[PDB]
Amino acid sequence: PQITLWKRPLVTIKIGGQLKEALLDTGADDTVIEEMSLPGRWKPKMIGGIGGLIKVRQYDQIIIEIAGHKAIGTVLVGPTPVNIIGRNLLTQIGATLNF
Amino acid sequence: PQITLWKRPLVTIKIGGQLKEALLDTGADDTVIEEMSLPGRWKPKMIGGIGGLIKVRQYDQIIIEIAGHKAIGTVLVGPTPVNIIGRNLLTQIGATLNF
Repeated sequence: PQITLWKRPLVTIKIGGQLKEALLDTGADDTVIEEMSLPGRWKPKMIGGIGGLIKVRQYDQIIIEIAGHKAIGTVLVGPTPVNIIGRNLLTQIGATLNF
Repeated sequence: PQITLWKRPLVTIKIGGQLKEALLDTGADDTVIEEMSLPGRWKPKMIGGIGGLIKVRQYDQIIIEIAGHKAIGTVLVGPTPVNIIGRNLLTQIGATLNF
């Protein structure tokens, strides 16, 4: 699609067979999704969050659909207030900033 | 321009007659720029930062050039580690996310 920025650029994603709302964030290097049911192995990581650090599970090679576009990449799963799609996955769907 | 996201989307901005590097961030509502010389009146605000809150000066009706495109809007000036161009100014230069 072509998304203007008058409102937050929120889209529907599909991950672990579940639909969620997520923010397309060009200022984020990585993707962080709220706690959820996923199968498979993961590695513990900590990242910055509101209030301080948060504990996440790093899942590699996750299939995610972002506004109907399928992508493979790493997803950090933990207690974030906003689902964030960062550049690691925006690059996989060919997303560009245009002006 | 059309900016891909393999690297951070850093561009040159011009503000208060000074060139700076800034991150184009669709996940940011507002624009935050490092401490600098500016003329004019301002209002004190606090926002979230790395480590905790930070103190900023809110300047309204600031002219800023973003990769050669001129925009008018509000800028928060304070001790940020990264200059961030948020949606308040991305909308003014007609920026879209495209995929």
